[PDB]
Amino acid sequence: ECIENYAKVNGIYIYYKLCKAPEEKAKLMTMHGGPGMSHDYLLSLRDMTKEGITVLFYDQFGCGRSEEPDQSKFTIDYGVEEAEALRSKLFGNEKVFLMGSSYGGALALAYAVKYQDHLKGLIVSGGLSSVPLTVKEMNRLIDELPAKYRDAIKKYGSSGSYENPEYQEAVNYFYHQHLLRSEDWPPEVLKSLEYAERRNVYRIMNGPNEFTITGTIKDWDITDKISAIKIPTLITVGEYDQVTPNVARVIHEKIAGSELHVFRDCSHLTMWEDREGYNKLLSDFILKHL
Ligand code: PRO
Ligand code: PRO
Repeated sequence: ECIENYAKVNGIYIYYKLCKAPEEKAKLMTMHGGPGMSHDYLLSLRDMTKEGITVLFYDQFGCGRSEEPDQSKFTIDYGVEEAEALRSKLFGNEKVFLMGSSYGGALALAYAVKYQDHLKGLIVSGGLSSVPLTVKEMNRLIDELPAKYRDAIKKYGSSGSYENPEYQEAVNYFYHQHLLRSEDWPPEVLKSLEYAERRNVYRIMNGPNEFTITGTIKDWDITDKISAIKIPTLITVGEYDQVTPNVARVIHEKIAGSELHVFRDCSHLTMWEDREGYNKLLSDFILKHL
């Protein structure tokens, strides 16, 4: 049982769950993917507390339990100013370890470029610095899928017929291959997905699905700026992650001293596929740069 509460940031209420660590050695701020999902599917990281690591979970604007601002503010740039404000409001000047998953990773990167002075380390899992690149890679993944699912994605996708059952099949197949490779997904994940579909952030900023980025982040690309990051950076990417290792490499190539860890048999939600290993490597990294 962690403490849950509402924080008023930039004129709106943001829900956050703080799981303090007994003999806390450091704090970890987390950023969920999407955009438009929730912190829920990241709960697995809570195990970090037993390692003396406090973990801050929170639903970004318009996500999960938080309220949406003006649509004109559905941007990554705003998401950054939201993270800082929360950081500043919840912890003050105390520096912290920022972690970002998927979109949260791209968001985390944008944050570091501006407020790395408030960070001690950066952990990017399945993240990205360029949306277009992430898109071209996924396309390769699609063409690598069974003909039926590949032609169903191109056929029904070019028409916006995402409701199509066949299209749906191709989507879930893709997910059970590059999003999460396991029989039954944990409730935590299903809720984040449930949230993305309930709120309006995922529909506007991201688009129809994971491999269909028609949202307002279509052209985003700060690969040319992530180079200014100097803090201890840890990058992870599933072997079959929807955001391919090539996307993780481009990042790891711009951040000197960064580490790249490709988890075998894992995909996107590596924190669930390999909970132990994931939580381990992340805590090891942190406990190395206090
Ligand atoms: O977490 C997400 O939704 C981003 C955008 C699609 C690929 N990964
Ligand atoms: O139906 C889909 O594929 C989208 C993907 C995120 C959750 N719902």
